[PDB]
Amino acid sequence: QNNNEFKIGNRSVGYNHEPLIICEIGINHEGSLKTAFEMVDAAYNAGAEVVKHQTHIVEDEMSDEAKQVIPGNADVSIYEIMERCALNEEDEIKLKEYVESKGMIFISTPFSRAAALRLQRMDIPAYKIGSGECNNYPLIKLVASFGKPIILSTGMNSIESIKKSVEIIREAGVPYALLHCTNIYPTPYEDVRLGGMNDLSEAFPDAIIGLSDHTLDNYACLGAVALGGSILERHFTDRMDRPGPDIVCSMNPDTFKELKQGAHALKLARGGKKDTIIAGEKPTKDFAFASVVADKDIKKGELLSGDNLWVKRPGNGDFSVNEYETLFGKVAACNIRKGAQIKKTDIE
Amino acid sequence: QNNNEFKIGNRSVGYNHEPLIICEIGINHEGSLKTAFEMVDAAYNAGAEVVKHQTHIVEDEMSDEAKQVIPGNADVSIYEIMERCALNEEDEIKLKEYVESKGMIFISTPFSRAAALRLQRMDIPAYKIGSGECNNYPLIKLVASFGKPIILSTGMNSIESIKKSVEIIREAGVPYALLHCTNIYPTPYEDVRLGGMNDLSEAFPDAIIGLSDHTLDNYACLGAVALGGSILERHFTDRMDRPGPDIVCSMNPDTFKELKQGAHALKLARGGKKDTIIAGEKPTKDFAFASVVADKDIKKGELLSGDNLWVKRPGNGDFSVNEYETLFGKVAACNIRKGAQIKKTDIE
Ligand SMILES: CC(O)N[C@H](CO)[C@@H](O)[C@H](O)[C@H](O)CO
Ligand SMILES: CC(O)N[C@H](CO)[C@@H](O)[C@H](O)[C@H](O)CO
Ligand SMILES: [Mn+2]
Ligand SMILES: [Mn+2]
Repeated sequence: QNNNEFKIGNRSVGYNHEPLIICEIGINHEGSLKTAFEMVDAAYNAGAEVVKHQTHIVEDEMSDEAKQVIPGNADVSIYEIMERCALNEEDEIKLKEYVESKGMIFISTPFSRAAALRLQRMDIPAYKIGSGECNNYPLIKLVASFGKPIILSTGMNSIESIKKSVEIIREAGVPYALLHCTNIYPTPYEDVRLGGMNDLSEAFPDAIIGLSDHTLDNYACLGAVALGGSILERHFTDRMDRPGPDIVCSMNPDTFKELKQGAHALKLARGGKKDTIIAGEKPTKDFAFASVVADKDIKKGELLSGDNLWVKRPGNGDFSVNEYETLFGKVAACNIRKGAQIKKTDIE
Repeated sequence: QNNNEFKIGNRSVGYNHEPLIICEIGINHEGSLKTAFEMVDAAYNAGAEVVKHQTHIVEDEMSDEAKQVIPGNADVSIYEIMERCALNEEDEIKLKEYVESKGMIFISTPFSRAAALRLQRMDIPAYKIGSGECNNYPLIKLVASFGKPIILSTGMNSIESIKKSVEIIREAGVPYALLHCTNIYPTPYEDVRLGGMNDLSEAFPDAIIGLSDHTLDNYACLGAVALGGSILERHFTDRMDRPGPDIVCSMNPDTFKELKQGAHALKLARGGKKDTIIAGEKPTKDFAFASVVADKDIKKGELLSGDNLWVKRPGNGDFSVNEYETLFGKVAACNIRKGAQIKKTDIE
């Protein structure tokens, strides 16, 4: 589809590269470092390349009004939830160090100016901007000036709305990705709309395309890889028993491995062209294709026709079924036995 | 993508319909009715809708030359293999009756004129033409005149080659499907080229598009459903222990069920548009979107600016982050407390 690409550290991302799966524990650790470390351990052992976090600083990402609003996947204010799961600066710094001590790449999502500045201090290789901030241009402008590539989720936003952010990013001069997404926890299959990825790619030809997902399984993501997605994001947990509003739609070690295996197979199987000639098929063609044979005994001098000629496998005869009709009207240069392939020496 | 459709009995096929999985036991029964019945039983219990067979009549589908050619997935002549697995007419008639006694649809693939005529006598609802016969125009012409819809595999053939057959089909006036395919048993992921489906759909806009597959698993087919495939074909067996050249790439009860479940999820998740508004996302938008707040204490009379104004969740403030800049230069109609959302009554 395209050859757009950029790097997240030493990891190349793009259509012509192995798709990247981002394991986001997000707020899954419920504010506990011990839990966060156990989830990072699971991610490592499962074979994860990237672990994404969520950088929350309650007072800077939301005003008092947030103490009165409830998210769709919970029964208490988003403020209460965030004040409960948020890791302070020192703890998040240890989390990043720990992820990296496991040989994995650490990136996070800022939801405020203060968070962006903290992550800049930490010098992460790339910045993820959540669908909720996709239309938060002043914040996008700040992040873009950091000079690192941006992975922008586009849920809850139209192409035109997204256009403004992409313009700010290009202005900044940093490479970027666009992840189609639907922000319902969990998300039903009917709301996914994989076609949205093509809408994004056609609208922004220089963008790396992927999918951020919240369904209950891997189907959406596998479908995204088949469509050309280069980046895949699903929340992640060490085990599905855990409490938390995003746990239900999270993938675990076993499911991650399945997504990774399926992503590899689909990276290989996708795209290509119908007319491409595949050498491996030759022995099949040589026996399956039909050649022109005699449908009846034909005496020398008699005319060949669609009545005394037919076609049968294999494809080694002097005349291929594609040439069947060109033989009509020709003259038998000798007696032709029924069932025999028609050879060049059989006609005048 | 399109609304093309047609029926195989009472089963509607097309992009806007549940994708159809064709379980082809083909030659998997190794010529044994008992084995064929056991495989049909497995297909039934697994939840299969269609069972496809292969109608072989050795003397009519191939000349003596075939006794000297070996297929890629075997070590004996294709003639020997077919003479070994071929079911005579009476037995195949019992097979069709048995499939139907299980409430499933029976269709088959003819490889000769005699086979086509036998299946016409049996009055099957639709005809499958294998990739090997995709370029066998005289045979396609015969089948098309039967007045039933055609499912045409297109492996080993270019778009131009396929063009001739599609023309013959349209001429005949029957609806048809085009299954992208690669004929190597088994087929590696890299040879699949799912993009071939789009090449087929763009070249033949009135065709129902699907995929016939020979890889070792469901990934290719699941990818095809994500791309818009309406028909999926994989060889089928009751168990992977069975002997036979096509067994290795066949799906079994458990894998069929997986393909069927994944096909359903992907039918729901595919297509759609990026700009489509999803009601379920509203509660997320209401809390995640940012509103303009005061970044500092602003005294009445003072001018609002990008220095004393900022943005924070939630999205219920009088001014959305999208309107952030329009507030620049405005005059505070009263003292504005730091951290408070900017309201319409705060400016002159
Ligand atoms: C919109 C947003 O910030 N979503 C994030 C990332 O997907 C979620 O983790 C929410 O913070 C969470 O669902 C709130 O309960
Ligand atoms: C080309 C062809 O006829 N292929 C059929 C259907 O895919 C196969 O079943 C072969 O008859 C088989 O692989 C021969 O060994
Ligand atoms: Mn998410
Ligand atoms: Mn096949």
